[PDB]
Parts: sequence; C-alpha cells; structure tokens
Amino acid sequence: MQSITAGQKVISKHKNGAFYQCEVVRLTTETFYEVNFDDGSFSDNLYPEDIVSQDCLQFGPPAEGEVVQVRWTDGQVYGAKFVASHPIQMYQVEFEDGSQLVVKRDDVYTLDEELP
Repeated sequence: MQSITAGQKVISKHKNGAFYQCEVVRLTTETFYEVNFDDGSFSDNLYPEDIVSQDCLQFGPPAEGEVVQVRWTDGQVYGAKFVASHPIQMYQVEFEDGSQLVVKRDDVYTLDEELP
C-alpha cells in the first residue's frame, strides 16, 4: 500500500526476531538473478556476484538462457541456465542498537498499523 520514504520511523523485525521501531536509512534497489540449475531446480534470489562464469557486477546480467556457473548456498559450484534479472525495491532500516537490515516492503509497518 502506502509508500515508505527514507528518514521515516517504521516498525520491523530485528535480527533477534521481535518487532521494534527502526528508521528507514535509505531505499535501495537489490538486483536478484534467477537461474534453472542443471538438475532442473530453480533459484529466484541469487546475487550477481554468485555467477562465477562471468563478471556480472562489471558487465551486467547473462543473456536469457545463457549457460552459467553459480556458487551456491553450500559453497560449491553448479551448472545453470540464466533465466532473468529481478530488481526489487528494498528498505535499509536501522535499529536503536545500531544494527541494520535490508528488507522488503511487506516486512515494514507504519506506526499506526496493527501488527500480527
């Protein structure tokens, strides 16, 4: 719904798992890449740096369908095919203790709204 802007106090979950008031420090776009691995499983939220067959931070995404190699969550490298680049607007928030998270719009609540 309603837009959240930088400098707004909002309520979001801290890394400890509870909601606290925090402040939006900045709005950022995070670019996620989506790939089909060679076993046919699909990932929708690789980061550009996880493509280890090409330097996508420098040269941008692979071509759609291009064969790539990916460094995965288990630290190993696997073969894949590039599907798409998916930029998402996100919100960098900071809590009173100084910790920060980058979170999605649905994870941020305004002061007036009920929390689950």
